[PDB]
Amino acid sequence: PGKQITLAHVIAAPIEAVYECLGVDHEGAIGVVSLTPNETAIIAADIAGDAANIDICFVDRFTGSVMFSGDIQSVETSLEDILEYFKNSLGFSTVPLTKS
Amino acid sequence: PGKQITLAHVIAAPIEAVYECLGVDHEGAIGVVSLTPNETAIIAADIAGDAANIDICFVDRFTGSVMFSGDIQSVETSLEDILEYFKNSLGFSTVPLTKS
Amino acid sequence: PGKQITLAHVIAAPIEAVYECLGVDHEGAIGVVSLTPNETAIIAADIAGDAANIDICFVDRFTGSVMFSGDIQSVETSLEDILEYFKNSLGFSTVPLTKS
Amino acid sequence: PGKQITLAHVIAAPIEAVYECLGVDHEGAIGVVSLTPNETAIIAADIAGDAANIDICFVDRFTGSVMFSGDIQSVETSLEDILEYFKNSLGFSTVPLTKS
Amino acid sequence: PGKQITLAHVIAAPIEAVYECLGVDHEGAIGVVSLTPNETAIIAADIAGDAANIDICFVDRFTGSVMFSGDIQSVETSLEDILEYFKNSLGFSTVPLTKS
Amino acid sequence: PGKQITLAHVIAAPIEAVYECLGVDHEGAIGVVSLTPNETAIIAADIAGDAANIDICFVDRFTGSVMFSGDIQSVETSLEDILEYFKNSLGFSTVPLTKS
Repeated sequence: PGKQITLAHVIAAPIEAVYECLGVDHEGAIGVVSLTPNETAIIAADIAGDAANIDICFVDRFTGSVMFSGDIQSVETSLEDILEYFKNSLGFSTVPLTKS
Repeated sequence: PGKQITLAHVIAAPIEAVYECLGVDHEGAIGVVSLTPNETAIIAADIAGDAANIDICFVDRFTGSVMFSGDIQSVETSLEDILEYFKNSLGFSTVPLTKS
Repeated sequence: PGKQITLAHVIAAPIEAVYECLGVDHEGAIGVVSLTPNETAIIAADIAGDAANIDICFVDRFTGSVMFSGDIQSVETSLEDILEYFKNSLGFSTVPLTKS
Repeated sequence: PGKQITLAHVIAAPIEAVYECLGVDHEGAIGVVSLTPNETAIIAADIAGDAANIDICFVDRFTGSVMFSGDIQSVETSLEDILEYFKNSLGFSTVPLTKS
Repeated sequence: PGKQITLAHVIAAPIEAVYECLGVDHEGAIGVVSLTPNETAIIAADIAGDAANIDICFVDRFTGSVMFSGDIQSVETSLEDILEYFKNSLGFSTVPLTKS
Repeated sequence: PGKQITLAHVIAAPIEAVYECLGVDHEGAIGVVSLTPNETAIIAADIAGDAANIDICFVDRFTGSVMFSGDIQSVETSLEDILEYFKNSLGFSTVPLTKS
C-alpha cells in the first residue's frame, strides 16, 4: 500500500476544547485528512485551500496530516475533491468520507 | 516493483499555508517526487537541482521524498528530466507527470 | 530474482542540498548502491570501505542501501569492485554502473 | 528451488561503519546467512549460537537473514556447521562459503 | 509436487536470541513447519494448537510457515500429528521429522 | 492433470490464533480450497459466496486458494457445491471433502 488516503473525516459540530486546540473562530466544521506518502499532505492542503472560504489549520508533511475549518458544506466539497483527484489523477486507494 | 517513481507532481499555484509550510518566498510552483528505493531521492534532487534556478525544499532519503520551488516551467523541466533519466538510465517504472 | 544489485550509481558533481542531506564536507562524488537481500548492504559497505579514502555515509540493512563519498575515481573503483565481487563470488545479477 | 541457502558469507576484517551499523564491540569477523524458506533463519541462528562464543547480531524470519560476530575461526565453523546440517539433514541446496 | 510438507523441524534447546526473536517465555522447544500450498499453514496450526499446552508463535498463509512453543514432548507429538494427518487424509508427500 | 481441486477442507473448531490470522469474529468453521488452474479460485469463491451467510476470507488467483467462514453446515454445503459443479460442469478431477 504505497499511495493511500487512510482518513478523510469531517467533524460537523466540534466543541470549545477542539476549537481551542486548533485555534479556530468556533464557527464551522473541521476536515481531517491522513495519507501516505506523508509529503502529499502539501497537495491535499492545496485542493482543500482552493475553496478559499476554507481555512488551513495545519499541514504536517512528516506525518501526512491536513486539517481545515469552514462551513460544513465547504469542508465536505474540499474532502470530496481531495478523494476524487488523488483517486483518479494520482492513483491513490482512498477510504470513504466519514462524519462525526 | 523494486525501482518505482510513484509521484512526479507539480503545484502550479500554491497557497500561503503551502508556502509557509515549506518556507518558500511565495513566488513559483512546487515539484513533488516520491520514489522507491527511498535513498534515490538524493539522485532525483541532484537532477532537479541541476536547473540551479530551482530551489531544493527538502530531500528525505528514509521515505524517498523530494520537493523544490521555482518558475512553473523550470519545475516541469526538472520533473520531466527526473522521469526521463530514471526511466531510460536507472530502469525505473515511472508514473505520468500530474498538475494541480 | 533472489540476489540482485538493482542500483550501483555515482553522482560526480553533487549540490549543497545533497551534501547537507548526507552531512559530507562538500568535496567529492557520492556512490549509491541498492541490492537484495537487504542484509548484504553490510558486505557492499565493507568492499566500498576497503579504499579507506572512501567515507561510508550510511548502511541500511533493512532496505538494502549503501552510500559513500570521496574523489570521483575512488567511488567508481569502489562501485566497480562491489559489482565485480557480488557478480563473480556471491553470484548476484548486477546492473550496469550509472553516472549523474 | 524450495529449500535454498543463497548466502553463507564471512567478513574477516570489518570496518568501524560495519561494526557501528550492527552494534558490535569492534573485535572479530561477521557471519552473514540468507536462506529460503525465510522462517528457517531461526534454525540457522540456533546452530550458529551453539558455539556460544559467537554473538547473534539479528535474526529476521520475514526476509530469511542471520548475522553473528566472534573470532574469524568460530564464525567459519558456525557457517560450515549451518551449511552441513541444512544440506545433509534438512535437504537444502547450499551455496559455497565466501570470504571478504 | 502440489501438496508437500518440506520442513517439520523441532528445536529442542533454543537460545535467548531465538526466544527473543519469537517472543516466548524462554522455556521449551520450538516446532517449525513449511508446506505448499501456503494456505494450509492454517490447517497445520489447527492440529498443532489442538494440544492446547502448545502456544502458536506465528501462522503465515502467504509463505506457508507455522511455528509454536511448549515442552519438547508436546511439540514432537504436534509435528508427528501434522505429518500423519496431511500424509494419510490430505494426501501430502511429507519429509521426515528433524531435531536440532 | 490440467483442471484439479487438490484440497476442499473444513476446519470445524478453529482456535484463537487461526481466527486472528484470518481476521474472523471467532464464531464458526473455515472452508479451505486449493485448485489448478489458479485463476478458477474466482469461480470457486463465487459458488461459496452464493450462500451469503458464508463470509469470503481471501481469494488468491495467483496460487489458486479460497478461504471462507460461517456455521459448520453452511461451509460443508459451499465446499460440496464447489466440488459438485467443478466436477460435473467444468470437468475438474476433485479430491474428497476433509474435516479437522
